[PDB]
Amino acid sequence: MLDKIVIANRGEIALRILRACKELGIKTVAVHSSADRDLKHVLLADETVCIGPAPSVKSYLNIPAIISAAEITGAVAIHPGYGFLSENANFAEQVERSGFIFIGPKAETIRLMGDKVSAIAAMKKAGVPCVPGSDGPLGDDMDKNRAIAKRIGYPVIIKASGGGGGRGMRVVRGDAELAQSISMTRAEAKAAFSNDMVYMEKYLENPRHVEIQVLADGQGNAIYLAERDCSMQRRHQKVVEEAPAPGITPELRRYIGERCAKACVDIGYRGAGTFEFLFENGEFYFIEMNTRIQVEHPVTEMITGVDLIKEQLRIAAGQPLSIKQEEVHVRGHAVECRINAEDPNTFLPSPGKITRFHAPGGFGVRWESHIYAGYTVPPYYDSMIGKLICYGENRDVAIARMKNALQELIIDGIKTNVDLQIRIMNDENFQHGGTNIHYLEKKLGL
Ligand SMILES: Cc1nc(-c2ccnc(N)n2)cn1Cc1c(Cl)cccc1Cl
Ligand SMILES: [Cl-]
Repeated sequence: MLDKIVIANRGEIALRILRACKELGIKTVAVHSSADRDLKHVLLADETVCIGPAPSVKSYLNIPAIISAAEITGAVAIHPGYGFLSENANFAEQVERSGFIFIGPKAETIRLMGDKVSAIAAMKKAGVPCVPGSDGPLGDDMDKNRAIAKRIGYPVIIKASGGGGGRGMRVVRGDAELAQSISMTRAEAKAAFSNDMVYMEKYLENPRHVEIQVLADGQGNAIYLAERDCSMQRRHQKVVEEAPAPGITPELRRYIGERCAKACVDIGYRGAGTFEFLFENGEFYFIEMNTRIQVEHPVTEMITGVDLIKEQLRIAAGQPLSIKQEEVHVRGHAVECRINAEDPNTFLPSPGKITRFHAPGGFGVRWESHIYAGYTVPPYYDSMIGKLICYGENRDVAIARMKNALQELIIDGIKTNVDLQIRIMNDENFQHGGTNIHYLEKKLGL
C-alpha cells in the first residue's frame, strides 16, 4: 500500500479520497489554495501544504507547486481526483518524470483517449461499437466530406477532436450547410485547443447518456461495473445520475461490458475509467472515454459494493484487481442528486456562508460533502458543494428515499438547487425512467 499521497484536489472529492486513504492506512497530504484552508479534508489530513492563491491557475492547476508539495512531504503518489489536472497528460508525464506515481493510467493512455479521433479508432479496432462516422479527421476535400455524410446519412454532427464534454459541435442536416459547418467547427476548435481537427458522426436525435464503469490493474485483468444513466442534465452539466440504467437488460449489460473490458486489455489501460456511450433504440455507440474517477462514481459503488477509490489506490500500489468479473453483481438501484450552490433563477454560482447545516441520514442514504455549519463556499471554484446518493432494492425505493432525504437536507445561508432536485424526483417522466439527454432543458423551458 502507498505510504503517503498528495490529494491534488479540493471539496467533496478530496474528502472522498481522504476517507479511502485512511481506510487503507495511507498517509494524506492535503494541498490547498489560500481560499481553502478550512476545507473539511484539509482539517482532517495528516499534512497540509498551501500551494498558492485562490485562482485555480496558481493552485489546483499549478503543476510545479503540487509536485513540490509531494517532494517536501516525501509522498509517493498523487491523486488528481476529477476535473483540474486529472486528464492532463503533461501533468501525468511530469509526475512520473519527477519520480512519483500518478494515480491514473499511463500518460500515453491519457493522451490517446484525450484525442477523440484516435480514441474512437482504438475502440473500433478493439470491437467497441461506435457512432457511424468518418473514422478519421475531415480534410479540405468537400467531395470527400459530402461522400462521408451520404454514407453515414444525414443528420450528421461535426465534432472537435480536442474537445471535451460537448464543447463546440454543430448539427448538419443537408449538403447545403456542410461546408460552412465544417469551417465553423474548425475555427472554434482553433480558439479552444489550438487544434482545428474535426470529425463527423451520425447525429442521434434523442439518445440517452449511458456510461460503463471499468477497472483495470495493468496486469491483463479488467472488469466492468455495470452502467450509469447520466441523461438528466442542463447545459453540459449532469444534474442527476443513476445506476443501473433503466431498460438495460443483463444481456445488453454483459454484451457492452465485455467489449469495454476487452478494450481495456487492448490499450493496456490501468486504473479506473469510464466508457461513455450514447444509447438509442436499444443500441450502444461509443463517443468518448474518461480516464479519471468521476463525480458520479458513488451510484456504481452502491449497486456493486466495490469501493472504486480504494481500488484506484490498490492498483497504483501495483496490486492486482481485488475481484473477478464473476464476483461483480448488480444489486438494487442508486440515484445521485448533485447539490449546487446556485441561484434558482440565474443558475449562476451562489457562494457564501452556510449558517445552518443538517445532513440527511437513514437506511440507504449516503452523503458526500465537505460542507459544514459555518463553512464559507468560496466564489473561485465549481458550484457543486455536495452529492446526495440514495440506494434501494429497486428504483422506486431509491427515488422515494431520495425525496425524503432531500426534504431532510438543510443548507441555510446560501441558495441551492435542492428544490429543483425535489421537482425532478417528483417528475412523472423521471418516475417512469428512460428520459433522454434533452429532457431537463425541455422541462425547464415549459
Ligand atoms: C459528446 C457529445 N456527443 C453528443 C452527440 C449527440 C447526438 N449524436 C452524436 N453523434 N453525438 C452529445 N454530446 C454532449 C452531450 C452529452 Cl454526452 C450528454 C448530454 C448532452 C450533451 Cl450536449
Ligand atoms: Cl467527472
